[PDB]
Amino acid sequence: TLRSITSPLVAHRLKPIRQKTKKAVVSILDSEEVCVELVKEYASQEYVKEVLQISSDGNTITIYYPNGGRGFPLADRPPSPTDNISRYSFDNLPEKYWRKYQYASRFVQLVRSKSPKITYFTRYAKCILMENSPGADFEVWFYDGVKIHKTEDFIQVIEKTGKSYTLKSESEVNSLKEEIKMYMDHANEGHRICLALESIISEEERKTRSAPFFPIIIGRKP
Amino acid sequence: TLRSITSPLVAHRLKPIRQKTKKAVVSILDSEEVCVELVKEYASQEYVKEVLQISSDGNTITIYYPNGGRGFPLADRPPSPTDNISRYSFDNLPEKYWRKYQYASRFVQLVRSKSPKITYFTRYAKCILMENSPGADFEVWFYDGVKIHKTEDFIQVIEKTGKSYTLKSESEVNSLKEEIKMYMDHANEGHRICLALESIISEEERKTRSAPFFPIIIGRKP
Ligand SMILES: [Cl-]
Ligand SMILES: [Cl-]
Ligand SMILES: [Cl-]
Ligand SMILES: [Cl-]
Ligand SMILES: [Cl-]
Ligand SMILES: [Cl-]
Repeated sequence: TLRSITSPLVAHRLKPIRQKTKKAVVSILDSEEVCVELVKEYASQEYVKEVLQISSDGNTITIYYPNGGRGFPLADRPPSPTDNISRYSFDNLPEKYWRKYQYASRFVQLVRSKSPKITYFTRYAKCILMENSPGADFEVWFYDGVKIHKTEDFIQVIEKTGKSYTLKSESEVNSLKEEIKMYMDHANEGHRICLALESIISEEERKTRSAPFFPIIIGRKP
Repeated sequence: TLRSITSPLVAHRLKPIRQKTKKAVVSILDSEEVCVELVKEYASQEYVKEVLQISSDGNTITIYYPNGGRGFPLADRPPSPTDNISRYSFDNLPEKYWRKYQYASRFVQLVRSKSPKITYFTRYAKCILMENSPGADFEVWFYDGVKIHKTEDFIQVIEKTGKSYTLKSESEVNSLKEEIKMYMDHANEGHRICLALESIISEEERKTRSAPFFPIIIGRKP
C-alpha cells in the first residue's frame, strides 16, 4: 500500500514555489496544490509531457498529457488540464506513479522543513519552529552570530567564524565546549516554549475561527 | 486618594518614545521606565529642573532635582539620579506629585491604545488588538477599504468613502445598514478570536517566565 510507504503530502500554509530538477519540475501552486511536470528533452527546448496534479490534502491525483500527449513548452506555470485526465485517490494510485508522487511528497516535505510555523524572539536569539511536523526542524539565530539548527537526526552548531560541526548522540553533546552547553539550554528552552505554544494555538484553531492561526511571530528583536 | 484618579501606569512591552511639551518631556525608556522631566527656560536654553522616574509597573516613583536643582540642559535622555533622591510607592506618592504622575500615566495610556498586542490577518481584514487593556481598542482594516475601530465607549465605522459614524448602543447597532452588519460581525469575530487568543497565550506566558509572548503576528495578508 502506498500509505505504508509514505503519507499524503500536505501543502497547507506553504508559499508558492517552483523547483526544477533533471527528473521533474515540482511546484506548490497558490492554491496549495502540488504539480509534478515530467519534462522531456527535444533539443533545444524542453516539453511538458505529463503532469501529476496533487490536491493540497494530498489525497487526489490528477494525471494528464497536455497537448494531446505531444507536449507543451515548459512555462512559468504548469499547463492547466482539459477534460482528458485520469484521476485516483492516494489509496488507489497505481504503483507506476508512486515514484513520481514521491517527487512531490519529498519536495513538499523539504519546503516544510524551511517554512517557519512559529517564530519566537528571545533575549539572545531568534527561534524558528519549522513546518515539517512532527519532529519539525528548529532554528536558533542568536544575535551574537551563533547559529543552532535542530533536526530529528542531529543538531548542527555554527560558531562565530564558521566553525561548523554536527552533534549526534547525547554522549557527543556532553563532550562539547562548556560555554556552549548553555546555548543549548537557551535553544532547548525556546524549543520547549515554541512547541508549547504550537499546541495551545492548534487547540484554539479547532474551535470556531476565520483564518489560520499559523504562521505566528512572537515578539521582536531588541 | 491617587488610586482613585488613576491606576499605576503600565509600560511593559511598549516601544521607546519621547514626547516634548513646553512644561515637560515624557519618555518611555528602553528599560520601560517612564520619565517625566519638568523643563524650565533660562535664556533661550531649556533645563530639566525636576525628574519623576516611574517604574514600568507604575508602582515606584523616584523623584530628584538635577544639578542641585539649578538644572541640566534638556538632552536626548533624562539626567540620571544622584545619591539625592526621594522615592515612593504609588500609594504613598504625595499629592504634590499626582498631576505629574498623571502626565506620565495619560501618555502611557495613549501609547498603549496605539500599540498592537495581537495582529490577526483574515481573508477580508487585518485585525489589530491594541495594548490598552482591559477594554482595549480593536481596529479592523478590511482590505476593500472599510475601517472599523472598536473603542471603549463606542464603535466607529468608516465606509469606503469616509462615511464616519459612531455607534454607542445596540439600538444603533441593530439599526445598522444590513450589509454593514456583515463587516461588523466579522470584526466582532476577530475581536473574540483575538481576545480568546490573548487569554490563552498570556496564561502560558505566566508559567514560562522567559521573553514575552506579545506582540504577535498571526497569519499573513493574502
Ligand atoms: Cl526555467
Ligand atoms: Cl473537476
Ligand atoms: Cl492511467
Ligand atoms: Cl495544523
Ligand atoms: Cl484553515
Ligand atoms: Cl538605588
